[PDB]
Formats: sequence, structure tokens, C-alpha cells
Amino acid sequence: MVSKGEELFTGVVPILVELDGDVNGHKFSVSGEGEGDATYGKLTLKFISTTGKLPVPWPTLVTTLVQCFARYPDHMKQHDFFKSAMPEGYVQERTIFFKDDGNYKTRAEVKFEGDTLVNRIELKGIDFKEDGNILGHKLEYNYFSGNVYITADKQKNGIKANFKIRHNIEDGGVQLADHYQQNTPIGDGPVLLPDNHYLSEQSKLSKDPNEKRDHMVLLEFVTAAGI
Repeated sequence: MVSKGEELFTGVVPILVELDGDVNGHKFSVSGEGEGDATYGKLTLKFISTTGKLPVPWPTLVTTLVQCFARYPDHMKQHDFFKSAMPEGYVQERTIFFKDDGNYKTRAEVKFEGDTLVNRIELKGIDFKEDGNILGHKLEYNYFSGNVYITADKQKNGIKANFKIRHNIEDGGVQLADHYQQNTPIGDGPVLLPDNHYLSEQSKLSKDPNEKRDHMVLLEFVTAAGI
């Protein structure tokens, strides 16, 4: 049968993202709007800095800026924690360790507000290098992929995940970003606790030619695999 949270994602859902960040005392705010179609694993969003030029590269914020839009194959739908937590939602937390640089710590609440799926985020970055790849804006702006390895956290009625993102540098090298993640339900309601699996994620970054604010247009595909 079709579960409580799964039915909320059968069509196109509007998305609203709000992020408050502070990286080495540079405060910034990002708003995002778009839509998600979990049937296809497809997200289309436009993010805007509401605080002027970002102090960190847009590609470093992509993983932080709604895994409930994953396309789960029919034969894995009993392993979709993210939709099962809806509409009450879940808390997502990460540490993102930038190799030879600082870290981001993030806390996000993902939940429905009426028909709109909302992602509300707090991001704290510390110990970054002034002339590093991040504060120095040395990362390329184009495309990256990731394989998110998800396991159950029975103890917390939730999940954990870890994955590496390789951000291309302007010189031709790579900035590694090592991600550690935990998700816990907001509700006291039951959730689906998964077997080991991965989400295959692809992120295409672009610009709106008519937009003068600092911004990122994002097309994202997210597909569950490995069962």
C-alpha cells in the first residue's frame, strides 16, 4: 500500500529554502524557491543571497541547500525515511570537513508548511583559511555528483549518512568536502528505517542572465540505489 508521507510527493511540490550562515564571522542569508518532482527525482531551484556577495563559494552550499525529493525505486519504497517523516518533518544535521581547511556545521528543519516543502537551515563555519579555496573563492562553478551512503540509526529512530564531494579548483585540482550526516524525525510518529543504500545525486549550477543579485540556479537529480 502507499504510506502516509509518500502520497504528499506524487506530483510537483513547491519548495522554499531559507539559510542563515556565519563563516569565520562573515554573516550571510540565502533564500531559495523552486519545485520538486519525487517521481523523477528532479529539483529545480533558484537561490539568492539577501546579504550581498556570499563569503563562500555557491558550490560549497549545494549539499546544505530536501532529500525527501529522492526518486526511490518501487522495490526500495519501504526504505524511504525522508518521505515517511512527513508532513511533521525531520531535523538534518551535518559536519562538512573541508580537507586542509575549516568545517561547516549545519542544522536544518525540513517540513511542510501547507502545500510548500520548507527547508530552514542554520550554518556555522569555523577555522577557515583567509587565502584557502573557500574564503578565497577558488572553486569552479559547473557540475558535481555525489553518492550519499545511508544507514539506519535505530538508536535515534533516524538515519546517518557519509559521503565525499570533490569540488574542482580553478587550478585543476580538487577540494575534498567530507560529509557526516544525521536525520531524526520531528514527529513522535513512526518512520521507515532503511537498509544500507545510497542516493546518487547530480547537481548542475547555472546563472540567471537577468539577475544582478549574487545567486545560483540549480538543477538536481537524486535517485536511490543499491538494493
